[PDB]
Amino acid sequence: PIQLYAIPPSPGELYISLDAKLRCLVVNLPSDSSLSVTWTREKSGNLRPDPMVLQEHFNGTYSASSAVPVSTQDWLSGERFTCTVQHEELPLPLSKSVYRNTGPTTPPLIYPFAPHPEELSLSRVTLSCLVRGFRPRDIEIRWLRDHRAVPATEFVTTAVLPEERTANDGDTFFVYSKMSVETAKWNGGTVFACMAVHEALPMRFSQRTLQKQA
Amino acid sequence: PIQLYAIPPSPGELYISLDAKLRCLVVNLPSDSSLSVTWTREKSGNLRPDPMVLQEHFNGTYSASSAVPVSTQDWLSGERFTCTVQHEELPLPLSKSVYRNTGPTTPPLIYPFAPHPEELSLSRVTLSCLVRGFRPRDIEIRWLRDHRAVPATEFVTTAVLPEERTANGDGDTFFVYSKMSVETAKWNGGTVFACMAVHEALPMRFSQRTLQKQA
Ligand SMILES: *[C@@H]1O[C@H](CO)[C@@H](O[C@@H]2O[C@H](CO)[C@@H](O[C@@H]3O[C@H](CO)[C@@H](O)[C@H](O)[C@@H]3O)[C@H](O)[C@H]2NC(C)=O)[C@H](O)[C@H]1NC(C)=O
Ligand SMILES: *[C@H]1O[C@H](CO)[C@@H](O[C@@H]2O[C@H](CO)[C@@H](O[C@@H]3O[C@H](CO)[C@@H](O)[C@H](O)[C@@H]3O)[C@H](O)[C@H]2NC(C)=O)[C@H](O)[C@H]1NC(C)=O
Repeated sequence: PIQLYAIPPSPGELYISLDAKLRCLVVNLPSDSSLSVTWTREKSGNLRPDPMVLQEHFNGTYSASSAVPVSTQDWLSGERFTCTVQHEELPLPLSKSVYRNTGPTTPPLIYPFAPHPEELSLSRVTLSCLVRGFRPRDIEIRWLRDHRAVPATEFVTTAVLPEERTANDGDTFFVYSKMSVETAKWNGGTVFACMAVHEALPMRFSQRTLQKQA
Repeated sequence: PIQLYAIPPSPGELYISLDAKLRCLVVNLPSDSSLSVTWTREKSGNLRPDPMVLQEHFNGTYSASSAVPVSTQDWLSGERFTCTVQHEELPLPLSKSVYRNTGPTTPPLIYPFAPHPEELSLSRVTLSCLVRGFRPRDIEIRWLRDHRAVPATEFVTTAVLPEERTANGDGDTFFVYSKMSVETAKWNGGTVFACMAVHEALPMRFSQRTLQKQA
């Protein structure tokens, strides 16, 4: 029942910090008996994977994870990266590939919402952002407050879903993100921003500002 | 890998249509050979399961589902219900339990959003609803248009999540977001829409907010 997954980097690590890693996860290993996880890149050059990590599980199994740095330029070029697992119980090696989307691509539309008027009596108000119409589904949302990054613990973003069949090359997707802010700060004119990070955007990210209107 | 899932009744079934059912889903069945799905409860009383339903799939496997009517009162009571599956490939019976969360409750707050002004030049606009601040996490969202029900295929609601710690919210409060794309002409023409939340903590177990284009 050995399963192998090749996990793509997050849009944030690819397009904001440019320090992305590919990750390979192997599950349901009966042991590390002749276990090996190896990476291959399609083009000339080398890869330098991090040390592989073995975890024990309560269900009596083992999992192995291996991460490898990938440059954003290499990712964007369309290069394919392949992880392969060998094991005593594996008659044939298992491989999975990961690479930048080659299917249809469509940039996200970003719609910021100010607090509902009925929230303004409360000590905190909700700023939110609908991001929709995009392909592929991989997207990251970040927030800024007075031009500085907001910690992830201070907002929440919904898991990406296909849009309803009426909303519009296949499904498009959407996410919604919201951030509770102090009412005094909102009323004070602080500028906030919701940022989408997505491969189909001109510069790979775009932001829309929110600020109280006079 | 035969798997078993126990599925609670929805708030709509519990409070609106009053036809709640517990459901059991078995996946990856190689066959119906010696298949049996049985239910048990905690209090004295005979459960009356619906007949089992089987489906053959393209991936070669079979799935089975079993539904059992449950009264809203019995569900709200916190009684635990268990579905058990036996099959020739199972050395021992497989079981899962389902029951209501009986912790503290808090009613949702519903905030409807008209289309962003930038959407009005498109052929469709998005109506949406943020529903937040509630406990427990079980909730159902429905939409109406001119007092008529909108089919579930015409809108999407996000999977419920805990709110961020600053929200702030007992323990965690939860939120969902629901949106419905409508023809811009229907919005501009003055149709009255409504987003409705069904939740156990509301006085009448539901509440709604209307959305209509303003002058
Ligand atoms: C035994 O117990 C472990 C407990 O974790 C199970 O491993 C989990 O297996 C699932 C898939 O079967 C993994 O989900 C995967 O998540 C990645 C993203 O992280 C996603 O890309 C894949 O689609 C996949 O769904 C999960 O990560 C993994 N948990 C960990 C941390 O290793 C295992 O399945 C159990 N085996 C049995 C049958 O008892
Ligand atoms: C072969 O195809 C069938 C049908 O697509 C697959 O059956 C499905 O299996 C998944 C889980 O692996 C089920 O998802 C479950 O959905 C319930 C809905 O309440 C959810 O609560 C659970 O958390 C779970 O994720 C899915 O319902 C089930 N059947 C259907 C109708 O899709 C099956 O997995 C495939 N088998 C293999 C091994 O290829």
